[PDB]
Amino acid sequence: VQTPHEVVQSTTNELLGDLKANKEQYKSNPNAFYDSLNRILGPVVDADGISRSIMTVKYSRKATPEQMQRFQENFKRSLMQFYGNALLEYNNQGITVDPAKADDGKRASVGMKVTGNNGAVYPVQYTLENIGGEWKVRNVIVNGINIGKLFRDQFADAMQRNGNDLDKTIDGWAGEVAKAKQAADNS
Repeated sequence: VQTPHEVVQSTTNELLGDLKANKEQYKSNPNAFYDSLNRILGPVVDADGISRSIMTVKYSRKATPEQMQRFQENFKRSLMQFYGNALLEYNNQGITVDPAKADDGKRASVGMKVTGNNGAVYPVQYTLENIGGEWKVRNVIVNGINIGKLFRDQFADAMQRNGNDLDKTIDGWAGEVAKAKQAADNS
């Protein structure tokens, strides 16, 4: 029943309220942090669609349920590892969820602005899909950087170097996200 705006806003509130409260616990315990992130973001994120897009359908169709699942576990845990600290260190304010424009009932867009302590406003564009009546986040753009595209390219590069070996690409995906981070930070 939640509109794209409500999904993004409510999830934002829910996440930050939890991080503010249990910051110290999550710092000393990555697993507890991981569980909360999955618990809060999981129901509103299309992990499968995100994974298929990163892998491209050509190779996603050549991935067993095991391989697909090992990849999601790796990816997520790597994201927390290389971006989670930035979340825990949030003691800022002024999160603006822009008024969401109309949708086609299948695809939706929601804008967000984050005001840092410096005062610099960073733009964030959420793309949501309607899966089985529910809106879930399919992709995100940060500072004009398409994240879905970023990791898609990184996966492609990895596959090229690994001779299109899925297992090798998935097993070393954490280091690929690490490269992705610095690749994005330099931009």
